Amino acid sequence: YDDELFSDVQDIKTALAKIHEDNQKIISKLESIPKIKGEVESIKKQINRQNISISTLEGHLSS
Amino acid sequence: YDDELFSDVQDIKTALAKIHEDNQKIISKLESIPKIKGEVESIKKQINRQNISISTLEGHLSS
Amino acid sequence: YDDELFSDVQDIKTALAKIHEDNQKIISKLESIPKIKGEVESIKKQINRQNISISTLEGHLSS
Amino acid sequence: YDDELFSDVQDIKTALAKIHEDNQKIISKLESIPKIKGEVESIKKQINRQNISISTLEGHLSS
Ligand SMILES: [Ca+2]
Ligand SMILES: [Ca+2]
Ligand SMILES: [Ca+2]
Ligand SMILES: [Ca+2]
Repeated sequence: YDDELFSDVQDIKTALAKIHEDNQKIISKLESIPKIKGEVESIKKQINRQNISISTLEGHLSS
Repeated sequence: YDDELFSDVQDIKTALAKIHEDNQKIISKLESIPKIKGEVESIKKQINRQNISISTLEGHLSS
Repeated sequence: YDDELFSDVQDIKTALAKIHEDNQKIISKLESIPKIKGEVESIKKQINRQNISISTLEGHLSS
Repeated sequence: YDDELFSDVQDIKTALAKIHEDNQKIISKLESIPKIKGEVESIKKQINRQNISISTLEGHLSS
């Protein structure tokens, strides 16, 4: 096991450890994606109820 | 093929397998991004129709 | 250069190529993030204009 | 340290450097995810206030 190859293998291991670390940082930042999807689907639902309220107001005014 | 180099190569392979695994976890979490974009574009569309309804209500009231 | 080490180095290269490929797939899926941010900021703007229209309708009714 | 193994180790290092570079590009693209979550939660809040305004307009009209 040559010292230089040993040193380069340790460099490869260090690089791999940094990539793994960065992947978990990525997975953490992706934790709020299902929160956003949920909130967006809730907004859509609230807007639909609102469209109905405005349509009811349109009816009650046309009298 | 030195045992120690063999053992370190297996460590490199294990690290690579974990990164690959984490990439698929990342790709899975990114599956709901086109759902969010679609929903957001739908909200915008519903809001525009709503703005028109409120503008119509403004007209029908000013009579 | 031992055949077995040669074969394992080629395995390492194949694994690396798959990870690189998966990163570009990830970057592609992340292309619609600035579209979503933009649309969301537009919705907020449209909602504010709407809140004003409803407040104007409240005033015109209280007469 | 065989020249061919040396050359392949340098290829492994180059591949690792490209993946690391791509991870930071990924982390950068993920910077606007907490902006989107925040804006979406703000929209929801504005919509709720709006639903109340329309409900108040419904009351003031039914008189
Ligand atoms: Ca070196
Ligand atoms: Ca070891
Ligand atoms: Ca093998
Ligand atoms: Ca080569």
